[PDB]
Amino acid sequence: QQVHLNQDEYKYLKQVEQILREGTRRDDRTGTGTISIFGMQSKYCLRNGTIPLLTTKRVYWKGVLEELLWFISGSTDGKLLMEKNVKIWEKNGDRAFLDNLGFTSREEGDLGPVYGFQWRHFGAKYVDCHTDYSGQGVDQLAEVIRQIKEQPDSRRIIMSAWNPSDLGQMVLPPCHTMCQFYVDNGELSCQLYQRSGDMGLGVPFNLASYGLLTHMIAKVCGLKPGTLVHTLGDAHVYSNHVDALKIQLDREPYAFPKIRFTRDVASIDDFTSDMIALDDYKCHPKIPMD
Amino acid sequence: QQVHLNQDEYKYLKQVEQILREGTRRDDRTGTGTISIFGMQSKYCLRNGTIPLLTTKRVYWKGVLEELLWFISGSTDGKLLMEKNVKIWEKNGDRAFLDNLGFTSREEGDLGPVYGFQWRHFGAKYVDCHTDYSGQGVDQLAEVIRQIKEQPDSRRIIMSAWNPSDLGQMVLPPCHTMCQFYVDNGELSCQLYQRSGDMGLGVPFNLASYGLLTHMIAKVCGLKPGTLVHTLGDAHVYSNHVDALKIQLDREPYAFPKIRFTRDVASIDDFTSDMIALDDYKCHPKIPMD
Ligand SMILES: O=c1ccn([C@H]2C[C@H](O)[C@@H](COP(=O)(O)O)O2)c(=O)[nH]1
Ligand SMILES: O=c1ccn([C@H]2C[C@H](O)[C@@H](COP(=O)(O)O)O2)c(=O)[nH]1
Repeated sequence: QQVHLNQDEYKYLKQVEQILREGTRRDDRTGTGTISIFGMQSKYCLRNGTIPLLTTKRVYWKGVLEELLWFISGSTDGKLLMEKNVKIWEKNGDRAFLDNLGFTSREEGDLGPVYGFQWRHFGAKYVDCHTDYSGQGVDQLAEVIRQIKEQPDSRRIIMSAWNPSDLGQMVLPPCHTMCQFYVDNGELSCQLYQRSGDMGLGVPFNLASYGLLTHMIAKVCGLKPGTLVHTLGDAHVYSNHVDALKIQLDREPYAFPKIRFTRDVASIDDFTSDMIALDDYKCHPKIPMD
Repeated sequence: QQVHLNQDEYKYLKQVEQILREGTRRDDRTGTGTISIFGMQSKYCLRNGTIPLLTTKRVYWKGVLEELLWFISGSTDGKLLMEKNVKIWEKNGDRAFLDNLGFTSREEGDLGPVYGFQWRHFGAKYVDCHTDYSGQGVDQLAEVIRQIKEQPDSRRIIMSAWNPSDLGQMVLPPCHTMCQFYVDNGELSCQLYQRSGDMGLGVPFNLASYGLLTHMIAKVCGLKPGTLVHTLGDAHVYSNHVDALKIQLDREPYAFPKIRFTRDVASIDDFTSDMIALDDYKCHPKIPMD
């Protein structure tokens, strides 16, 4: 009999357990050991300000926060994010990595037609991360916002960052590939499709992003938040992290933190770091990954 | 719970049953009644030639067969399906329907940059349903096959029909939005994302086509079939059919039929109707009109 304070996070821990029990022992792109299950789905409750930030292992909240605003802005420049102290895109963006992919012409932090570009200018001809793109390409995020307001029962509210044409000039293919929105009884829900997922690091970071993104759009559209559906393709754990994930599994999860917005917004482009408060984020002791 | 000859189809009946018991009552695009659950996932074994053609309610197999071959060819002309007596796109590729969308310029069978165009020529400038697009756009299906053949551990094997640039010219926005492939120990698995699915008609149809597609790609790549993962956004059942479904839910599923290819194929473009054999498709009797 399993009664849990945070049922949703417990179900996540069960996902990790299930991967380790039933998962196939394949290899990585780098030749590293991986344990994988193909095709997984879990749901997280957002109903009263709740954001799915895992309490059994600390998630880089400030990384989630600054990156999402940096996504929404349509920005493809790595430096703007590093100004905010977030170094999550640093390795991919800087000189050495670019020259390895053959981007010798490219600037110091130019990431290519990555995420935010596609989100807000799909189909637009990309040149660099400084050229103004407004007016060019499809602004999906605007379209998604419009659909929610005018056609609440639409089964077509989709935002996709997967652009076959722009994959070549991309530094890193979209891991979070697309998402669909769903209005039910004044509540806004979101389903994320993530083609690849590390349960130790990547997945909990994407939960927090698309959880946050939902909350934001919910406010912009004057709706309450509903449910985050997290769907994975390759759900996996690294072979070296198995000891580390076993420590996480024995922990009883605390309640999720809550999102609070201090002011009001004109649109989705009106959000700033200082206005997204995170309340009561309690965590378990750190997990050594070395 | 209990043992079943066809554990896979039973689980589908359980999905329909879950939608009925837990699903929210909402309105359709044309003011009809649906009962809906947002975010659902199911798996279907394809090993040893098994194709998930449901047995508790006969699936229009010839439709599946002819439409998929038609997708692969890159074709987007509806008259080509009409010639094979498959009338599933008839109502959509129709003068009045096209004029209603403002496609007054259009030919009668011209459906726009729908599935087949995006699969073989993503990003190409669409003209009409008769032009030759060889060389233009990204050939995703070919890329997917190349990836499977030489990069079988890849987590980037995606083929998407969702093109925000082309949606406006589409007679209907893609329903099976995208799919991801996955190779494990010589076994090819596939995950399909459906943004909306009628459990009574569309879903069982989409199961068969992507089931079949996986079998084809496997043969082309010299691999064996694995699993089909079917992820749904708006999984729903129409209020009109609610009685017929309860009759279907009482039926014990028979064994899924087997797919048998009767000759070798040079590529994915080498598949003809006469060569795809379907063995032992035993169904339950028809249900009184839905
Ligand atoms: O948003 C992200 C970005 C990266 N990863 C991790 C998971 C995989 O280990 C790896 C993906 O690399 P590819 O398989 O896409 O090459 O990075 C995520 O889980 N989520
Ligand atoms: O491949 C398909 C095509 C159509 N539909 C059905 C299910 C929905 O009832 C409807 C789609 O509604 P819209 O997404 O067009 O609103 O068509 C499917 O399930 N699968």
